[PDB]
Amino acid sequence: MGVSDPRKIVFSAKIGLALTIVALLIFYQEPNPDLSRYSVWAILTVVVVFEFTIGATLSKGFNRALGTLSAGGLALGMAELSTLFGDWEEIFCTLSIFCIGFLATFMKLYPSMKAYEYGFRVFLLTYCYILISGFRTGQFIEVAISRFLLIALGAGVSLGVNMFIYPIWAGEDLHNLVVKNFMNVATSLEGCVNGYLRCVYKGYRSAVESTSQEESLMSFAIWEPPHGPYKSFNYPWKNYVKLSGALKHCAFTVMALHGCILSEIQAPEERRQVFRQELQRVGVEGAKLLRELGEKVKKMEKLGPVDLLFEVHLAAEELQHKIDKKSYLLVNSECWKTYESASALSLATFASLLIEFVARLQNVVDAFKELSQKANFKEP
Amino acid sequence: MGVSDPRKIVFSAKIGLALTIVALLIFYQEPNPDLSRYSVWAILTVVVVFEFTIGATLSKGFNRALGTLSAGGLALGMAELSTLFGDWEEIFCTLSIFCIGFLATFMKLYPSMKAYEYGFRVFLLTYCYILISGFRTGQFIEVAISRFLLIALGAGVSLGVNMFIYPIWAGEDLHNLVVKNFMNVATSLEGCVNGYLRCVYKGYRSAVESTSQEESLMSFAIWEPPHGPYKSFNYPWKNYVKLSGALKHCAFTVMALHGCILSEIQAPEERRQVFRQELQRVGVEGAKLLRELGEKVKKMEKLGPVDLLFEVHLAAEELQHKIDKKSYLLVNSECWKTYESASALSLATFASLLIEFVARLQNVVDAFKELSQKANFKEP
Ligand SMILES: CCCCCCCCCCCCCCCCCC(=O)OC[C@H](COP(=O)(O)O)OC(=O)CCCCCCCCCCCCCCCCC
Ligand SMILES: CC(C)CCC[C@@H](C)[C@H]1CC[C@H]2[C@@H]3CC=C4C[C@@H](OC(=O)CCC(=O)O)CC[C@]4(C)[C@H]3CC[C@]12C
Ligand SMILES: CC(C)CCC[C@@H](C)[C@H]1CC[C@H]2[C@@H]3CC=C4C[C@@H](OC(=O)CCC(=O)O)CC[C@]4(C)[C@H]3CC[C@]12C
Ligand SMILES: CC(C)CCC[C@@H](C)[C@H]1CC[C@H]2[C@@H]3CC=C4C[C@@H](OC(=O)CCC(=O)O)CC[C@]4(C)[C@H]3CC[C@]12C
Ligand SMILES: CC(C)CCC[C@@H](C)[C@H]1CC[C@H]2[C@@H]3CC=C4C[C@@H](OC(=O)CCC(=O)O)CC[C@]4(C)[C@H]3CC[C@]12C
Ligand SMILES: CC(C)CCC[C@@H](C)[C@H]1CC[C@H]2[C@@H]3CC=C4C[C@@H](OC(=O)CCC(=O)O)CC[C@]4(C)[C@H]3CC[C@]12C
Ligand SMILES: CC(C)CCC[C@@H](C)[C@H]1CC[C@H]2[C@@H]3CC=C4C[C@@H](OC(=O)CCC(=O)O)CC[C@]4(C)[C@H]3CC[C@]12C
Repeated sequence: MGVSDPRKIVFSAKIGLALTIVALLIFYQEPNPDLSRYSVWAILTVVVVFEFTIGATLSKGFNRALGTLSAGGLALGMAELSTLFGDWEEIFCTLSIFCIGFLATFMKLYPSMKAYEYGFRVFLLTYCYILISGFRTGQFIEVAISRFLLIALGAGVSLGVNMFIYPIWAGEDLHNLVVKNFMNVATSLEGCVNGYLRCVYKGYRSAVESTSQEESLMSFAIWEPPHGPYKSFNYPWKNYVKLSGALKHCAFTVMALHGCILSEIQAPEERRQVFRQELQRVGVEGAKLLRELGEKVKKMEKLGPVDLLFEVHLAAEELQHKIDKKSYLLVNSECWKTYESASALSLATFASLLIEFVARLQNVVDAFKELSQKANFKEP
Repeated sequence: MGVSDPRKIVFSAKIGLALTIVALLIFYQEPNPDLSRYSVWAILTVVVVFEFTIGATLSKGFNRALGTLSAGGLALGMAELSTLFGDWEEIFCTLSIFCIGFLATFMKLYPSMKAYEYGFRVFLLTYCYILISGFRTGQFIEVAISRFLLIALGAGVSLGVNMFIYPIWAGEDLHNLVVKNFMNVATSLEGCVNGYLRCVYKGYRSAVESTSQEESLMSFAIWEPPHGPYKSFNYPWKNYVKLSGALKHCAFTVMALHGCILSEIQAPEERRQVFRQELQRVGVEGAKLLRELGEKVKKMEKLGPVDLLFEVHLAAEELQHKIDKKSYLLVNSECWKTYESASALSLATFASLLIEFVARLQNVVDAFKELSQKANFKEP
């Protein structure tokens, strides 16, 4: 609330500050009777132009400006091509409204068509207003010019109070998310083993749903200038996305491992207490490796001159040896109820899932090496 | 586009129709010079009051009306308690704007606080306008009354053109979604078995993400009157949600089964070709049962006087017998590389997952029976 995210306390304040500034400006002007009654547009612009991050603000401003200008020009021209049709100037002014409304509503229901929705809305609004009002090219331009000088003040105050007072970036957000994802999967892999051997959802149910957010953060960050520890005009951000994509593949195996614990068919504790010492070592080595990788990502450091996938591999090999030398406790070998014979293969399923998780750890290391190459990570 | 969802072609048209009607109305009035320049509010209301479904429209209208009235009253009173503070009437009018902006921004960043965001926005807008304009209780009420009679026309035309011209309901949407979810999981369970035995994502990746949509549809439907095949003042809709919740539990097992096919460690075809005939029967029986349940839900019919969980159970028992009489091909029993010994337990994992899926099918039947009881399904 007040400690989970300090940024939420600075953004709001910024907003308030902007509003105050606008008010002060309107108070500094002389007693103009037409500068005080059109002040609801500056307030609307001030509260509608703010965005959390710099890249999102920049993209929204660019798109909105282009769409507003295009729609305004086309809607001003299409209400002047309509006064020369002749005597068909009262069925056309009734068919056009219907067609424009239909097109505007149609363009909004399809997610694919989302960059051109705003322009269409602006065109619909402007065209309908000009026709129903009774205005003429000369009587509408004066109103536009009169009520656009209180829109540009709000737009430039909102744009001045965001890029120079505690700027908030998106690349840092992506970096923090990646770190928290390595740490969530490391914190869940231990809890699944402990939950199986004792007689774990927040880490595998946050990494798998964090693809759309990563894509949006990357899209926002591609609209930002060089700053701080990120010095370049083409900074590799898809190499950060690829690492999370690789980690999600392992998080799926952790998902299956947790789901094993929630089945109707379960094995007895006395049969699962034979592999406790073998499972614990893998469950600790995997988490250690994941935390080491997360920390290296956080500090922006290249991998050392020592192999990092040795201890987990040795632990997996030992587990495989123990399984091979104890397989008689998993299947019924005297026939070479069904529930009794099916409750013993759960251990085999769990061990196979753990081995699959261990084997899926090379792609993460490969992605990290590639990222460190393209981003110029400092030597250890 | 034009055939995937016919409703998308009727809604838009409705919108256009509403707009046309409004235009016609404004044209029917005499040449009023103040009834034509305030016509951008009726258009804004017309395009802002439309919703796809009836329940969503009703809920939004209720919430917006209450919040608008509350905020308008409080913002009219708080700009009249401010002219009696005395000589501290110019630092208070600067501190209040900042505080109000801070509070409005704070109330928006928290998803929990979402029913009271609109009222706060309205209060902020009204208070800031009254202060910066220079208005008095008597000079603002006249403007409000003048520009609210073109807002109520748009609101009642949008509300009249939606509830009586091709009404669209949400309960039908929930019903169709449930049916398509039973059919997606039935279409994926077959493709996972065929993909494993040959030498399947749309059905298990649509059911698991359809919980928020079901909750929203249920919330919207609780705001609708009796109609058609749904005749009651308290219609059980959470009993429809519970069935999908039960089916998702099995869809997770189908997820694991599909994920088995995408592992680095795979078994040889010659070893997996021994259980083909046993796996095919279960893969067909499960889909048949799921499709039977989906069809019964679609037609609103009670279950017959014959057990529906017999064939799948018999198939699972046969698979368990075959596994018990062929287990020597899964493990190395001569020690009572690691990859060779670990590539043979994949069959055991797949069979265990399939048996778990088969066992998780009683909860779905139980939920369907309960729903048919509370919803009064017709006898077969
Ligand atoms: C923001 C409204 C505050 C409360 C207003 C009191 C109720 C008045 C009744 C009349 C209805 C007018 C308010 C309806 C607003 C439309 C809702 C909406 O879709 O907006 C998105 C968005 C609301 O979406 P939401 O966040 O999901 O609630 O913002 C708005 O509410 C209105 C945004 C318009 C402000 C732009 C003004 C800047 C000057 C130049 C404008 C040129 C473009 C004009 C086209 C703007 C299209 C909106
Ligand atoms: C002609 C150029 C060289 C100088 C002037 C450019 C302006 C015409 C542009 C710059 C930023 C634009 C604004 C960018 C963002 C918005 C908010 C935008 O917000 C919405 O569209 C509603 C909310 C939403 O859609 O999310 C409404 C128009 C507006 C004020 C734009 C109006 C036109 C502005 C002032
Ligand atoms: C309705 C008929 C009779 C007249 C034509 C309707 C126009 C209002 C449409 C047609 C083309 C549209 C434009 C098509 C291309 C663009 C560029 C487009 O580029 C982007 O996508 C910006 C970057 C991004 O955000 O992805 C921004 C909006 C805009 C100007 C659109 C605004 C609305 C326009 C002018
Ligand atoms: C080449 C140019 C023409 C492109 C950019 C034009 C825009 C700046 C236009 C498009 C729509 C115009 C707006 C259209 C509708 C209105 C509302 C209109 O509202 C009223 O009805 C005033 C009277 C009242 O509300 O009582 C006042 C002007 C204004 C804000 C206009 C301001 C200028 C806008 C944003
Ligand atoms: C006093 C009672 C007995 C009769 C009059 C009630 C009206 C004051 C209510 C009924 C419906 C209300 C409208 C309901 C829906 C909207 C759309 C609403 O949309 C938005 O809030 C912007 C878009 C969004 O937030 O999604 C803006 C106010 C408005 C027009 C409301 C204005 C107040 C209205 C007309
Ligand atoms: C800022 C300070 C100095 C003055 C008080 C601010 C008000 C504008 C707040 C305080 C209580 C708020 C109200 C609290 C309770 C409700 C009922 C609330 O009920 C619902 O939740 C409707 C059903 C739903 O959609 O869930 C609808 C909005 C409203 C009137 C809120 C509108 C905004 C209010 C009046
Ligand atoms: C007990 C009552 C007072 C509760 C309901 C009051 C609402 C109907 C009020 C709240 C805010 C009011 C609006 C406040 C701001 C405006 C914009 C204002 O815009 C102008 O600045 C007109 C001149 C111009 O735009 O050039 C015109 C009146 C209007 C729509 C008001 C219409 C009536 C509203 C919606």
